[PDB]
Amino acid sequence: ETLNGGITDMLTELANFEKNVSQAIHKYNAYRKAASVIAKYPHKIKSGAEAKKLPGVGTKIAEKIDEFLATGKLRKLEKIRQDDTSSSINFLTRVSGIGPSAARKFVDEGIKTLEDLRKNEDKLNHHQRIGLKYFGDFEKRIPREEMLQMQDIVLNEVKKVDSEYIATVCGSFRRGAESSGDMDVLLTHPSFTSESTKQPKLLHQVVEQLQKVHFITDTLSKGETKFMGVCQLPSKNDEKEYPHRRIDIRLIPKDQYYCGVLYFTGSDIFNKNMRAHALEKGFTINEYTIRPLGVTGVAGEPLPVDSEKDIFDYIQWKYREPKDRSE
DNA sequence: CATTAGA
DNA sequence: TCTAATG
Ligand SMILES: [K+]
Ligand SMILES: [K+]
Repeated sequence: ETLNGGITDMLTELANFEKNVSQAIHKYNAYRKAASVIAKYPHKIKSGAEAKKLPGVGTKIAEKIDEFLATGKLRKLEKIRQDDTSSSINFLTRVSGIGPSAARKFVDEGIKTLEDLRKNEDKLNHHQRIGLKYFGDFEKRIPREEMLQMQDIVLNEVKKVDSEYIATVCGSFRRGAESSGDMDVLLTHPSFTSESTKQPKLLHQVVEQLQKVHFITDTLSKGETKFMGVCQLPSKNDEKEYPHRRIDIRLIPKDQYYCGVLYFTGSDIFNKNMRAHALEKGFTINEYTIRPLGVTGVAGEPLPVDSEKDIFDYIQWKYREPKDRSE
C-alpha cells in the first residue's frame, strides 16, 4: 500500500504504456500481474533479486526494479515520458470516443492535437465529434448540488411519461459523493422482466421525454436497453449556463433491479466484500441476481428480490445505507 | 463483460 | 462480421 508503492506505480506506468503506445498486450499484461504481486508482498523490496522470487517476476522486470531502487528513476520511464508520440497518444485518448486504436491511427495521420482534431472533424465519428465538442465540459466534475437538480428533473419526466416507472440514480451520488463524474440512471418497469420479451419503447419513451424538454441534448448511442448521451441544466436567467454533462440511462427487467441497483451503487470494495460474504452465507451475488449455493460445488436458482433489503436479509447482514456502502 | 457503432 | 469504445 505504500511500502512497495514506487515499484508498483512505476510498473503500471510501464504497463500502461505498452498497452497504449505499443500494441504489447502481453508485456502490458506482464507488468500487470507483477505490479499486482509485488503489491501484496509484505515487505520492502530491497533488490530485484528479492522481487524476482515472485510469481510474474522475471528477469526483465527485476532489472527494472533494480534501477528504480538504485537511482530514483528509470530511463525507459524517463524516455517515454518525454516521447512526443506516446504523449500524443495519451492525450487524444481523453477525447471520448477515442480509444488507443484511434489514437495511434490518428497520430500517424499526424493528428496530435486538439486543434489537429478540429481541422479534421471529418475524420472523426459522431461519438468522437461530440466528445470533441464537449472536451472541456466532459472532463469537469458534477457537483452534487447539480446532481440533485439533475436527479430532480429526471425523476420528473420519468414519472410524467409513465407512473409505473422506477428510476434510480446510482453510483457515488447514491453513496453521498460531494461530486460525481456523470450520471448513472438505472431504469425499470414492471412490464419488463427476464422473459416478457422487451418493450424497446420502454427505454425510448423517456429518452424522448427528457429530449423534448431539452434535458438531453445529444445522443452518443442509443440502443433498446442502453442510452448514452449528453445533458444540460437549463441555463438560468442568464449570466450562467450549465456545462455539458454525460448521462446514461439503461433499461432493466423489473426482476433484476435491486441487485443491479445494489451493484452499481458500489462501492467497488463494498460490493466485493458484500459478495465475499454471500459465499459463506451460502450464496452468490452478481449484477443480476442472487443464487443459493449447492454443496456439489455450485448451484443455481435465483432468489426473489423486491428490494436492497432481501438481498441483505438473505445474507443475514446489516442493511447498510448507501451513504456507508463505502467499504 | 455486455451493449452499441461502424465499416 | 468483426473490432473498437464505454462503462
Ligand atoms: K519467478
Ligand atoms: K477516450
